[PDB]
Amino acid sequence: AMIVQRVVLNSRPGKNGNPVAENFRMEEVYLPDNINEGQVQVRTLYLSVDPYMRCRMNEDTGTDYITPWQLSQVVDGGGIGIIEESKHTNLTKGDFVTSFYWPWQTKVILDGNSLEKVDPQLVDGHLSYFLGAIGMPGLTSLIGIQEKGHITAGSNKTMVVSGAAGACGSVAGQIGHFLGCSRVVGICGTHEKCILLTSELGFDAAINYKKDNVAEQLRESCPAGVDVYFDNVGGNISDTVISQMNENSHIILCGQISQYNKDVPYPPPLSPAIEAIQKERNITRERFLVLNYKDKFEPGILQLSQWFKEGKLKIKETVINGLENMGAAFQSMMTGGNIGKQIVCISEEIS
Ligand SMILES: NC(=O)c1ccc[n+]([C@@H]2O[C@H](COP(=O)([O-])OP(=O)(O)OC[C@H]3O[C@@H](n4cnc5c(N)ncnc54)[C@H](OP(=O)(O)O)[C@@H]3O)[C@@H](O)[C@H]2O)c1
Repeated sequence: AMIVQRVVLNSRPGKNGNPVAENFRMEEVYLPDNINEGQVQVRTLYLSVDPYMRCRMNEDTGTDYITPWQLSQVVDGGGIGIIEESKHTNLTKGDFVTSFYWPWQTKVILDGNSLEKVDPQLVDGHLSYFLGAIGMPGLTSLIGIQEKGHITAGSNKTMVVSGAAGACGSVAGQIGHFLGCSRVVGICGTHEKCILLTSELGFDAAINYKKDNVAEQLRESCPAGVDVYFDNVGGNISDTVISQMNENSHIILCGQISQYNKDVPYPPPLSPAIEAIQKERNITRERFLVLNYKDKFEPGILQLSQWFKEGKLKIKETVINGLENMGAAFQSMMTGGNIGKQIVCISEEIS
């Protein structure tokens, strides 16, 4: 019985509370010496932390698509690992695999049918990109823009992206330029993030919402108004952006992270004054859930991989090390510690 470390949900912060590292706890358990037919033993390499996990910390998540985590039970989420032993007829030792339901544990015995084999060449060997820009967040940005943005090459539209220096946002602003937007302006929470948006990611301008007059900066950077708003944050920032959105414009409602530590149903309605603007200007604001478009996942991943391999898509991530830091990593991402996709490195043992 090998000793492995795992992370379990130690306490719930409450639907109206703030998540902290201590809501999680790391403990040791013994691993089976026993691998059954159809099972594989995997060594975890990278785990993801993501904003949607904030609702899994609640007793009731709010929807049918995601189940709540249970107290004292191992937590799970997107992960990537290497097969160390296989008794599954279609997986081999050394294969790299992923699952959206990877337990937060150093080594695990899993049913082979619950795993997907990945192709390292799609990410030039950066397996953690499968949890990000060449994964669910990048797919969310691409499909969201393609389905809800209404952008065409040649229309010279202006796109504003909130949460611009995060996983979805950093990819969304780039895709905005790839697909036809002439101006892409990002709103984020730090000066350093602002610098990266314009120096490395091709944004035309960057606004720090903690230090800048957002409305004033939107008037300067979006001189022709806002035609597409890729929204990751909601709250006051979105109210400000919507106030400068043009006739027949579109809000790609990706997420509303500024509201995730509150019991308001998702997506939160707009205040009467802001909703009045939306109605008067015919601004579209529809829900967008990436799981409603799984038939576009394969072509999407290939397109994201191709843009990366062509040297056009810049992939940003922030890494924290060690399973003992999962809770800290989730708390850090929720409060802005990350540039690009937040990842936790569990191990680099691949040989
Ligand atoms: N629709 C879907 O299918 C789908 C799929 C995946 C993700 N999403 C959504 O997309 C958003 C981005 O997800 P992601 O994974 O890319 O995470 P992310 O942007 O990498 O990380 C979350 C970022 O949110 C910002 N933030 C946190 N609290 C905030 C607040 N009160 N106000 C303004 N900004 C705040 C922080 O950056 P700053 O320093 O800039 O504050 C932080 O780094 C989330 O709303 C998520 O729920 C939707």
